[PDB]
Order: sequence, then structure tokens, then C-alpha cells
Amino acid sequence: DKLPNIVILATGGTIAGSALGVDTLINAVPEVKKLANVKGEQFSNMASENMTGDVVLKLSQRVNELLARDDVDGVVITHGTDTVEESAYFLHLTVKSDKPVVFVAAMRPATAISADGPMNLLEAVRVAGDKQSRGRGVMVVINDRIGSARYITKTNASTLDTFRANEEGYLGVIIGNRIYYQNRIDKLHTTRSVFDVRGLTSLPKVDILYGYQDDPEYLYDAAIQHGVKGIVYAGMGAGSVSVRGIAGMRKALEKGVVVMRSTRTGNGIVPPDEELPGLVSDSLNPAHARILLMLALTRTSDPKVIQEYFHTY
Amino acid sequence: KLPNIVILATGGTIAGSAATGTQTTGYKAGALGVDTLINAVPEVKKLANVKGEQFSNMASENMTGDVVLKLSQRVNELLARDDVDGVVITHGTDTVEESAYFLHLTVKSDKPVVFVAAMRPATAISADGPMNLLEAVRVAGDKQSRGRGVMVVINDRIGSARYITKTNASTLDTFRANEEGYLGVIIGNRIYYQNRIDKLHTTRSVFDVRGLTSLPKVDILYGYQDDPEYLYDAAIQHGVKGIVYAGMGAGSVSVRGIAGMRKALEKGVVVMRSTRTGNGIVPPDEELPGLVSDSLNPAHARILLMLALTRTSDPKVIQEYFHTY
Amino acid sequence: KLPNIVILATGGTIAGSALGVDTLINAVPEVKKLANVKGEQFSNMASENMTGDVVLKLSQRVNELLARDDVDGVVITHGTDTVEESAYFLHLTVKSDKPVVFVAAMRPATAISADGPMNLLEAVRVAGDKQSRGRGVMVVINDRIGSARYITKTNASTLDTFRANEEGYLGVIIGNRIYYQNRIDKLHTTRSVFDVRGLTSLPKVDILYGYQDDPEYLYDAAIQHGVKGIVYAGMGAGSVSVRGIAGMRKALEKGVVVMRSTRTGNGIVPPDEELPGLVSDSLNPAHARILLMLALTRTSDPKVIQEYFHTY
Amino acid sequence: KLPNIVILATGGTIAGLGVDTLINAVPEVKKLANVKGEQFSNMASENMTGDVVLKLSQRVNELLARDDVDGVVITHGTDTVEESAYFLHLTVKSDKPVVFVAAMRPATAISADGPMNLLEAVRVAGDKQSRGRGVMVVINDRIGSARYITKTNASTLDTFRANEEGYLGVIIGNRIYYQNRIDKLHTTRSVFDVRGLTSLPKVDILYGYQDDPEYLYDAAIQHGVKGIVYAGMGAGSVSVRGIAGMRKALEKGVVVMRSTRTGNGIVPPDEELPGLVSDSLNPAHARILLMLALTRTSDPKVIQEYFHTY
Repeated sequence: DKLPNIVILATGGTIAGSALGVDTLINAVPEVKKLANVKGEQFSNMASENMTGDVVLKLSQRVNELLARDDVDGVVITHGTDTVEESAYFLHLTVKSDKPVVFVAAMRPATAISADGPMNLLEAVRVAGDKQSRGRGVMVVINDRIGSARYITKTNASTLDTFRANEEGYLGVIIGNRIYYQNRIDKLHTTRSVFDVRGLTSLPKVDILYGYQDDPEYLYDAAIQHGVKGIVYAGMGAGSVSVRGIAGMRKALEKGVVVMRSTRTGNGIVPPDEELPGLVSDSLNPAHARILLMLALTRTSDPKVIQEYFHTY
Repeated sequence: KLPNIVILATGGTIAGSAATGTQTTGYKAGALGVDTLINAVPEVKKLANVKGEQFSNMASENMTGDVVLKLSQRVNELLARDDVDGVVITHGTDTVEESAYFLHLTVKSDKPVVFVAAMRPATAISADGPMNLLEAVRVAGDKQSRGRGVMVVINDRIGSARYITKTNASTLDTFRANEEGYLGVIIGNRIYYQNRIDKLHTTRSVFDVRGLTSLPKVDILYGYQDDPEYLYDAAIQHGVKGIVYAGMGAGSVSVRGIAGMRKALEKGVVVMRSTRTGNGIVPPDEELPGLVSDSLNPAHARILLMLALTRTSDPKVIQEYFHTY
Repeated sequence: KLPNIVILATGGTIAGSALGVDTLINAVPEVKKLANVKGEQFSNMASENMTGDVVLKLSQRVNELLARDDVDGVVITHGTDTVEESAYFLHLTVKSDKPVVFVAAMRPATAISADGPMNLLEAVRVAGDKQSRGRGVMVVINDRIGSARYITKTNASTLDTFRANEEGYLGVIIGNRIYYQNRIDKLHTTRSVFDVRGLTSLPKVDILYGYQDDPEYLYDAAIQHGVKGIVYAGMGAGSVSVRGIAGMRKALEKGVVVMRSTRTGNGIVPPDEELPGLVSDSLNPAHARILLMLALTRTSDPKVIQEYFHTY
Repeated sequence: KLPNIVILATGGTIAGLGVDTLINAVPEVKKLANVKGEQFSNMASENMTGDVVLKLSQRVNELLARDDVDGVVITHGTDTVEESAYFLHLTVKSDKPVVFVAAMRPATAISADGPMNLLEAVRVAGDKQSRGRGVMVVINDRIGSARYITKTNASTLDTFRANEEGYLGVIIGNRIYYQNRIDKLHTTRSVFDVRGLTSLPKVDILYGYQDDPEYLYDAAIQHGVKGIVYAGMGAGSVSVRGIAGMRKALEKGVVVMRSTRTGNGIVPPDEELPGLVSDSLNPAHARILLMLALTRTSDPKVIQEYFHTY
């Protein structure tokens, strides 16, 4: 081991060029050879909008397996952009290793002009292989930037630069074939996390309900009746709740559903409010809130413990 | 001369101190709220001849389409009058973008309509509301403000109602339009106009609602991993005319979402694919069901879809409204 | 009929490899479906070495091209470092409503995931579109359409460097389609008064930085070398130290125009009658300088120049 | 009981001796801390100087050694707080909270920010999770690291930002939410001690633009500058005129530091270009470090390593 050993797990199609697909990827971008000893694995093949808790769970298990081996220094997972933040945050909380776990994606198809995936892959591999990258949590790498799974989110439908943490910034950047680490997230993750799900084959059902003018109560009932253990509320402003939403939350709590108030806004803190039902999501966005609420619910259903989870994770 | 500005209030005051030390409150017994407001910021009197009017009294999270409808119609009456040069509207920050965009589409006047709000309680140390109102009144009263569409004014910034959004739950600077910027900024008691929106609005808008008392039900459904079909069902069952998909990425749809959407379409519901991301273009994609939302975020998409649905059920017409408004 | 678009190259190509402009056109052959393009190698330098004299000629050429009825628009390949300067110059001096689209690339043409190919394609689409007319000069990169008056390189090294934080993008290009969002509320192009077609050189204008312990000797240097104007990349909102105030006042005595701008990157420098010189409005140093050069060709009267800075 | 926080003032009040006016104007601070006002100086940040910042550093170190000071809040003008704050970032030998604070609106102005800015700043200094995080600038509900934070906008409340690096934390609902820890050396881990020094090396900043003059480099040389920070075009790019000027300076043993006028991001190494590169330090920050750098060494390599690690 002189060049590091990197396993590129593919969860979908290639993001570079045009076998399994993970072989097309590595063929298309031969320069990763010079960065690391790479071995492909086509873990799954789906588009990220179809990625599912059950599979992310299998991916968390696979990645833990890989990072236990001594002949693997880090893992690069190719993933679609749409839910990479959800997958990433899941493995952020559940991977019991300091070894680097780098999600990578592309905002343009590999056949498109000026495709971003090739250089995205190169940056991702370089981040996984470099030994300064240990203990930073799960990372998302794209467009010269390194996001923390817990903070990074896809902020823009269709642009290369979509991945941003406006308030938290990037862990680091890759410019001129070199890595600049700027931040260490000040949250628990990976080896310091309490969430181990190597036992499980299934996760609690958690659904996200939006906040808006005239938001209907009936979507709360529906969700209760299909037996969710958690509702995340992508709420108006700072998790503000209409009379209708309060009513729906009253009825969820009575059935022992955990209600987690987040924000549709895009950024920032949802502060405690005891005049308002349910928990609050700190600075976790809806998609991240659900991921943590699910994992919370596999270990407890005590409001106070889960709340503290949201403040520390 | 000073212009004539009505200040419609929709909730509690955004300006006014309480009592600590030896000072006494600006919250008098039985005081209306918009009077509390105007008495708390007598510097507005220098900018305009203002007249308070308590239109409603709720937190913006409880603002309802049906109330917004009356607000639009109330504003139209005012702006038709000669004795009214512009209108400022105090509103909670949470859904001001929703209310603002409604009137952006439905006010048949070039006269400035400025929403104003506050992220800090009036009684807070360093409350933003005072200066927010001053700016808001200045923008409504200036002649250069005519024909710009409905504006949202807060933290020294003038946001178009079509683009502006609350991007942070808690901060003073929450209202941004990352890709579209601000129409203008207020700095040193001077207005600096930077942009005119290149979309239809107000007096060039077809969404007349002057004789309406009701609006089509539109609901919004989130896109996420393991997103349930049954939520589409639930919306359909409750008779929604439209569904706005707060979509994954560029309105990407899971197998479950596609199932739910093609069900909604069969029963005559218009599906509108937007994004949860917070920004950017959801492009056309004839591989996927429903229409797409251009750069309209879910909250805005709902408003335009509601108003389009008052005029048509024709997807091709609705889509074009979403590219032009 | 496709639109006819002349492509002026000011430097090396930004797409493909082997005139650089032919290498460019060939390397992205999809542009031929969008417009009929002729290439033309105006110059060949890195944007860093782009000079006022050369930019004047670029403006004059673009006016020649757009005077012709057989040209619907122009695309100008330019380096990222000073495109905002070149572009703002033409923004003010091109007497046409026809599209003028600066384009650039943050990665070399031969890099992995080079942005240049797609930037160019978008640039031509914008240049070729009829909704694009009368919007002023544009900078098109990373799916964005930036107004030359607002857009700036906000980052040393990133693809997404060109932003206008406060005033946003004129529009965006997503899925082979232009989405127009804003028209700049400022005078430009055919409503500009700046017509430099009779000129062969431009007044000398320098930019001095504001910072703790900033020296007056830099003002002296500027004055002694005959600058007609000085732009001040001021601390905050054009704030001036005692040393700055001395050097400005000395400059003003000598009849140099002083324009107080900001090093912050964004925002309004407002009027302050207690401080010397003029204020840049929301013009960043680099834009401020362009407009001061041109203003100096017509007037040396501070009142008139102040109005320019508020309306251009 | 409460922690003991000294408020040093470098100018007039930002709420309501300025520093007594300030504390009387914000009596809610005394429920957060035990506050001793102290009027260090009285100037607009525009006039703050290296020799004064050097004294402010020394003074702050004095206070932080005392057992009856848990941390220090420093009122300062917005225009150059980033320079002052980053100087102390590097030269304060203590883990105790050093929080700069400021206001974009004057104290008399409607909806002034100084009161809540100060309150927040005191809360950040009084909190015990605030230790060991570097010098901090607190304003508009945000805690920014001196090394990254900058005044991005001439005239706005929200001007203080670090687009790429983000905020160390935020204060929302009277509670501090720490987000990141800066992954750079600072305070107690810094090598820069200036408690001995009386004055500082001369470092000036020249802008990069079209038609930039060589003669300003000449002038800088002839007025005896020890370093020149280049606020360069794009990524430290240099015109032919800038190169010649930079070469002359390097001949004379002046350390040339290539930064960016762009306002954010990395200037990368480039052995074909003269001088050092500023990493992600903007011109204002780069000058500060180059100053302190030149008090220990004038070896390019060592200084370059400073720039990558501080």
C-alpha cells in the first residue's frame, strides 16, 4: 500500500464516459489509477430518487464491512445528486470507522458536454485516499467542494454548484490538484455515534409533511393511519404551525408518533418552543431530519433523548 | 409633496417597545396594533401621509388563501382611489412570500404594493421592524417604485414577490433570491433600483379575481427517500384540483411518486413538479408525468397553480403561465 | 434561418485543442445547430494583460460588426480574470441593442470536465436568441447570464465564481433553454452617452487599496505619473484613513478625480459630503475604474461624473 | 454566579467614556456576565493601526492571564475589525474567548444592531463551549472565525460572511449553536508572540487590474516595504507590468504575496509566477499574517507554510 486502496461502490449508472457500469466509470477516467489502487463494486443500480432506507441500510452494512478490512483505506460511493444528502447523512451516523467515506455525484449526464462527473470522481478519490481526510465524518464531493453529510444539501435543481451549506460552509475545497481543509464539523458522527444498525433489516417509517398556507390536517391522519413512527414537518418559517397542523400534531402525539418540526426555508435553526407540539430539528433540513429521526427511533422513542440527538448529531 | 400610503396590518405590531428600567410601554390598553405600530415609528410621518387600517389579525402561518383573496381585493379598491399613492402591508415572515406573490399576480395597478415584516419581535433588543417599516414606506411612496410588481421590503432589501423567499428559519437576512437578486436596496435613506423583473405581473396579468370568493384546493407533497404513494391518494381523496410536488432535485419522481401522480392525473388533477432544493429551474421532461415549475419554489408554485386553475384546466396553458409569470 | 453570430477571440481557445477560434468552433460543433458562426482572432493574450487601449479597439470592432445588418449578435471569448472590465466597457460603448455575450472558462480547454465547451454553447444560444436583445452586455458561464454592470469574479479558482450576490443573474441556461429573470435598471448600450468610436486612447486611472496603515506615498506615485482619476478600493463604505484623506486631497488639488469605492466585494458606497471625492454607488473597484476612464473622456466635472456613477 | 467579561472599546459606543455609555445602554448584559468596561482607544476602525493593534494584543493577553477574567469582548469598527481580529487570532496566547463585536448601524439609529450584537458577543464570551475556537467576530446572530470572516458588503447588517468556510456558530433564541471548528492553527498553538515587539514590518497592498502600473511597485520598494500583498486579478494572476514590478521587489528582498481581489477562494501554487500565494486569505488577512510572518523570518518557504497553516 503506497497509493491507497479505494473501493468505488456504485449505487447507479456511471457518472463518467460510456460491463457493470462501475467498470465503465473507471475506464472513462483512467487518471484515478495515479491517485489510488481502485477496485469497483456495483452495489446497486438505481436512480437516487428510488433509493430506499432498506438499501441505504445494506449500503451502511457493506461500507462498514469494507472499512473493517486492512486492505481498504477508504470508500467512494457513486450516487445520484437528488438524495445523496440523505444516503450520506445516514452513513454519517452509522459508519463505525474514521476511514474516509466519500459520496460523489454528477449534475450533468456522463455523455453531456462539459460533464462534471470525471473531475468529480478524481476529487472524490483524492479525498478518500488522502490521510488528512480521516475522522471528518461522511463527506460529499463535487464541483471542487467537500461538504459534510450533516450540513451539505442540494440547494439548486439543475446547477453544477448546487451543493452548498450556506451557514456552515464546506469542510474543504480541492483546487489545483490539492485539498484545503477549512472546518471540522462540531457534531458527533461515525465512530463517536451511538447508532449501530448492523443488526437491522428494516427501519421505522417516517414521513415529511410540508408547511404552507391552507396546509391540510388530513395528511397527518393519512400518515398516522399508515402507521408511521415519526412525522417530520418541513414547516413554515421556524417550524411554525397552523391551527390545522397543530391539530394533526396533537393527534400524532396521542398515538405515540414522534413529531419533528423542521423548516421548508432551506437553512438555519428551529429553536425550542414549549408552546408548540413535538420536537424541533436544530439546523437539520427536512431530508436530514427524517434520516436522524428514523435512526433515533430504532434506539428509543423518548422525546427528550431524541431531541438531544438532534442537538448533538 | 408627501405621498399617501395606507398601511394594512394582517397581524400584531412589528414595532413597539415594552417596559424595563423606568420606561413605560407603547402597548396601551385596547390599542389596535397598527396604531401601536404607527405611534412606535413616528418617523414614517416625514416620508408619507400614512393611514393605518387593521385588515386582519393572525400569525402568517394561519393566513389562508380565502383571506389573501380578500386582501388582494381590498388592495385593488385602495389603489383605484386617487387619494392613495401606494400600500404597505404588515405580514408575518413565514408566508409573506405566499401572500406577496398572490397580490403580485392579482393587483391590477402600477401603484407600489410593499409587504413588510420582522424576524425579531417588536419588543426585542435591536428589533428590525421599525427600520423595515420606514424602508417599506419609503419604497411605496417613491415614484420610481411604480410598475415593479409586488415588493417585499426587509433588512435594507427590496425583493420581487415572484423570487423572494424566506431561506433561513431564524435570521434577519433570511429573505434572499439567490439567483435573481434584489430589485433594489435601501442605503443611507436612498433607494437604489438594480433590476426590473422580466415576468408578467399586476397590470399585465390575466389573473383577475375581483369576483371570486373561493380558490381551487392545491396541496404540496414532499419528495424524499421512501416517499409514500398513499399521500397522493389522500390528496386526491380530498378533492384537490392540483398537487405541487416539492420534488427531489429537478422534480425527480420515485416509482411510488409516479404511481401516485398518474393516479392524480387520471382523476383530472393537474400535477405541478417543483423542487425542495430551494432554487433553480425544474426543466420540461416528457418522460415524467405532470407539468414543471420553472424557477417557482413549492410555495410560489402553489399560488400560481391556484390562480391558473381559476381560469383553465389545460396543462399547455398552465405550463405557459409557469414560464411567463 | 439561424442567427448569424460572429465569435471574437481575445485569447487562446477555451474548448478543444489543435487560429484558436477555428479550433474552438470545430471542438464544439453543436453551435452550428444554434447559429451560423464566423470566427475572428481579434487578439491573443491572457485577460490579465488586457489593456484599455486594446479594449477600446474591441469595442470599436464590435460596433463595426453590429452596424452590419448581416450580424445578429457577437460572442467574445475572454479570460475570466478581467472579463468583467472588458465587458463593462463594451456594456457602455456598444451602440447596438444586439446581443454582446462575453464567454470564458475557469478550466483550460484540455482539462478534465472543462467548462469551456458548454459555456460557449450557452453563450451562442444567448447571442442567437431574439429575447436577448437590448439587455446590455452579458457574461455567460456556468449556466448563468450575468449583466456586465453587476457580474464579477468572486472566487479565485471555482467554476461558479461569476456572481452578483445582491443583484443576481439576468437569467440562466438550463436544458438547452434560456430563462430570463431580470432586466438591469440602468443606462447602457443604445441609451449610453459613451461613444468612443473617435478615440485612440483613454485617460489613465489607477486603483489604490484601503487597509490599516495604508500609505499616502501610493497616492503621490499615482499623481506624479499623471493619473486623471483614482479609484479607491475603500475599507468598508469608502472609509478613508488620515493618510488616505491627505493623499486624496492632494490628488484633488492637482485636479485628479477621486472615486471612493469598496474592497468588500458588494454593496452601496453612499454619499458623504464630509469626505473628499465621489462615491462608486454599487460599482466595485474594477467596474468603477472602467466608468471613470470613460467619464473622463467627456467631462472632468465631479457633479456630472457622480450622476454617471448613479445611472450607469 | 456569572462569568467575568472585560469589554475593551477601540472607539465610541455602538449602543445608546463610550464603553460606560455602551454598558448603561444595554443593561441586559449584566444578567449574562460581570462586565468591566475599559476604554482601550477611541478611533474609527478606518484609522486603526498596526502599532495600536499590537498594543491591543498585548493588553488582551494581560487580561486573559488574570484569573478574574473568563473572556474578553472587544468593540471595534466594522471596516477593519477583520484585520484587528485576525491579528489577535494569531498572537493571543490563551484559550479564553476573544470576541470582537461591532455595529453596521450607529447607536442612535432606528433598529440599531449594536445592542443585540453586544449581547450575543457577551454570551459567546461567557459560554464555556466557546473556549479554544480562535478569535471570533460576533454580529447579526453569527459567530465567524477571524481567519475566514470578512466585511463582504459596504453597508448591510448582514455584511459579515465567509461564503466558502461558513460560520463557526450562530446565536438563535438566546442559545449558541456551534457548527464548525476552524481546522487551522491559532491562539495558543500559534508561534507568533509579539509581546516583546514595539513596532511592526511595513506591508502594503497593491491591486491587480487592467493597465495596472509597475510604478506603484517601484514606489513601494523605494519607501522600504518589507512585503507586498497583491490583491490580484482572479487567482493571483499578474500582468506583464505586475511581474516586472514583482521581480524588482524580489531582487530587493521584499516578500511578494499573491492574493485575490475576487473576495473568496484559493490562490494556488504556481512556480511560473513570482512570489508566494495567499491560500484562502484575502488581501487584508494576508497582509496581517505577512506582517507577523516577517517578525520571525524572511524565508519564503517558511512564510508560505505559515500561509497554508494559519
